[PDB]
Amino acid sequence: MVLMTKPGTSDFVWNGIPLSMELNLWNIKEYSGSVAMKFDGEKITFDADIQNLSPKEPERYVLGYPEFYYGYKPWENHTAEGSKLPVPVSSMKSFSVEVSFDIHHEPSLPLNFAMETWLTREKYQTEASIGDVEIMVWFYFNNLTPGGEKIEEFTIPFVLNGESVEGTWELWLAEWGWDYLAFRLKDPVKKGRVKFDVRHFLDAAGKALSSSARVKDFEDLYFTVWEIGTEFGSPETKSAQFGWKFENFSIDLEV
Ligand SMILES: OC[C@H]1O[C@@H](O[C@H]2[C@H](O)[C@@H](O)[C@H](O[C@H]3[C@H](O)[C@@H](O)[C@H](O[C@H]4[C@H](O)[C@@H](O)[C@H](O)O[C@@H]4CO)O[C@@H]3CO)O[C@@H]2CO)[C@H](O)[C@@H](O)[C@@H]1O
Repeated sequence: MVLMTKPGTSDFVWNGIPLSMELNLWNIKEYSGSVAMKFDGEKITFDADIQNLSPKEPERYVLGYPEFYYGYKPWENHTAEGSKLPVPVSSMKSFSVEVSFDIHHEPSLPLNFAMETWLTREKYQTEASIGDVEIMVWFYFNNLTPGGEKIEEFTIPFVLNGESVEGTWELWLAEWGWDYLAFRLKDPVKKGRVKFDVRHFLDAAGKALSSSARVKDFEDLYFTVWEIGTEFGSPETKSAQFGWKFENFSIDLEV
């Protein structure tokens, strides 16, 4: 049983898979109230009821990203032992990720249910910079838009509640200190079960970045991690009540 009630990181093992969970309030300067993240062997849950919020940097827009992840998160220079990542993008034949989720939140709160990876030039960087790429996949959003601008749409299949469907995904792109790409599902899902192959998003990102002057040799980058969580808040958010539950998690990485 893992229980955290303040920002921090703990490793755990779920269905035989080594993982890290981070009660991540990375852009919050100060807060009052409670946060609690728990793994009990069957599910990971997160709940927050916080007030007196202010951002460390309003230019980054969101306030936090409570999440769990598989692999090496560059910003925290951390990976649980036993992960198959990082591996070069070119060595990934397929990477299926499956998870059930139930997300709740007060109506006005900016929030998403987003998964992501960081593709870096070296295997164990401690930050992303020019030449690196952040790729997100958003299954749900409320009062929150990705960064950058919407440039394209892609039709990418996934299995929703056990049924294969064709999702329509908008691709937003931004050139900041690193390249940011976010694929946002046009029909957001707040609760359900999803299974998909991360390779389809890598393939679409490689194409979208094929003419970039910043990103070179996309397939030689290292696919470092796979994070699953909920970003939340905006620079005007003063209090936040929300939570989530993740269950039935599995992955199949073919390298
Ligand atoms: O930086 C170190 C820190 O990173 C954390 O990971 C962050 C990424 O750094 C961050 O790029 C990403 O957040 C995006 C978010 O998806 C967008 O919704 C938001 O969009 C804004 C945009 O910025 C505005 O220009 C526009 O007008 O409005 C939209 C919203 O409507 O842009 C942000 C930029 O932050 O999210 C990742 C997770 O939060 C790591 O988790 C942490 O450990 C690191 O310390």
